[PDB]
Amino acid sequence: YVGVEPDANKLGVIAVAIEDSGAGDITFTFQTGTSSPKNATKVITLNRTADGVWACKSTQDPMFTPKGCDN
Amino acid sequence: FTLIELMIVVAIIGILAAIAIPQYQNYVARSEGASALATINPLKTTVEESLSRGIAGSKIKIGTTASTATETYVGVEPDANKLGVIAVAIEDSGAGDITFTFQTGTSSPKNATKVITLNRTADGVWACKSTQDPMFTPKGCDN
Amino acid sequence: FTLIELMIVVAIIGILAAIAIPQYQNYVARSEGASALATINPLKTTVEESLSRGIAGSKIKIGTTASTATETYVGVEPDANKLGVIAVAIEDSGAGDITFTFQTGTSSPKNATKVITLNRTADGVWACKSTQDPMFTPKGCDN
Amino acid sequence: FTLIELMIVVAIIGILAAIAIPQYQNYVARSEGASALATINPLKTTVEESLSRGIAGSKIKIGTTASTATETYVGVEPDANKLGVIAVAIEDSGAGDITFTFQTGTSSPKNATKVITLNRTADGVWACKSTQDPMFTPKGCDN
Repeated sequence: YVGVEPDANKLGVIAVAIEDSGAGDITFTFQTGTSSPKNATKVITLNRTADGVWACKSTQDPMFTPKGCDN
Repeated sequence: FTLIELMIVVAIIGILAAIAIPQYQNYVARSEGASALATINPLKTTVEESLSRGIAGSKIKIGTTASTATETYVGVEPDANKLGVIAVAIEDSGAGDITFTFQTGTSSPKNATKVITLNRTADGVWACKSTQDPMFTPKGCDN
Repeated sequence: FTLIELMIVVAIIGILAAIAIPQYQNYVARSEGASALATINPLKTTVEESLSRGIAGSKIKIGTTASTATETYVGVEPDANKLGVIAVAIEDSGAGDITFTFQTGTSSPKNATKVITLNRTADGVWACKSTQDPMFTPKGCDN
Repeated sequence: FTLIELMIVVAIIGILAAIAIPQYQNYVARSEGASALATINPLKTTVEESLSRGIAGSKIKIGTTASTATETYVGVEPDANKLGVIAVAIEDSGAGDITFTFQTGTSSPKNATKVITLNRTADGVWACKSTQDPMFTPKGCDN
């Protein structure tokens, strides 16, 4: 267990879904009512392939997307 | 506290993130293969020596039980290496193989359920065969 | 300075907080276990070699004192690793164990007062036993 | 989050970097040379024994084919060691050499395309010659 609650960050919940093959993603979905309207219902995904390659994908606006995460 | 102070902090937080994380499961898989090969390699000496002294191939087992004049034990448990179990199956003719099968739950997903086989023919020729990926296969073992 | 400026700063301060901090003591405990095992693992070679050359088991001690033809010292202090002390107690028959006991005040609370034992039987069979938690126990050591 | 917190993190990141990495290819080259020499060293026993029993030098080959009363095989594949291939070329007069040529794609760049030769004269004198660098040349082999 990662040691934190899904709602530890009030901005949104965190979901960890890793398959048995090693492929999976870690998502942070901003929730309406606790996040700014621009970032509401946006997802930041840390996708991991079965080969162990980590990539960051974000559905936010390109201006608001943090560095190192593709949009 | 000023907004420029906090915006600089946010910018440095973003810069300190985005650090690219290279692949690392290949290193773990290669180390697991090397560890398995180094675990089952000395068992070749035990089998060959026992066959040289006349001990029957069916009497060469794996375990910590004290080896007698007629029975030989390799001196290690089958699960001594947590990566997988070790099986020794030598026939009376001298033909046999030593296998290291990685077990799910204690080995990396790439190497899970893979077998490294040290096949011995009846003529005394030793060969190493591995079912892992060619990149993860240790040197000296055919794939 | 405007109140909207300061309220935006307060909001960004709150947002920059609330960053979830995952568990980290497990990593420290696992690293401590690995370090202890790597510290006491080479001592197996010293004991086995000294027993092979005929040096009495009671003469195999731990310390930096120059080993003579009859006495053997592992070459490291008992407190060489600050995590805990190392004790070598080999009987004359060849049976003995090498223990690494973590000491309170220099080791993590999870691993404190835990012992990693490399037990050797009179028949020359080496086994690793650890009293730590099963999650923190290094591979190859039974719990 | 404060700017002093982040600047301390940046400073510790910089300090944790800058760790000098010493040379390591020399170790790999030396280990490769030692492994090659240990691979081709036992083949001296096979050639000498076969010549002593009267087997023709041209009949001493390398492979896992079952050796007959007239033909002798060393029992290993030419590519048994992934570092390079092994070639046995003994003349009928007894003169010959055993070569280990490192192959590009499986050996370190320093040792690539280098040959370790165990030359045998017609008088039965064994000598080791290596084309590697003098630092990487294993002991007992002239450069």
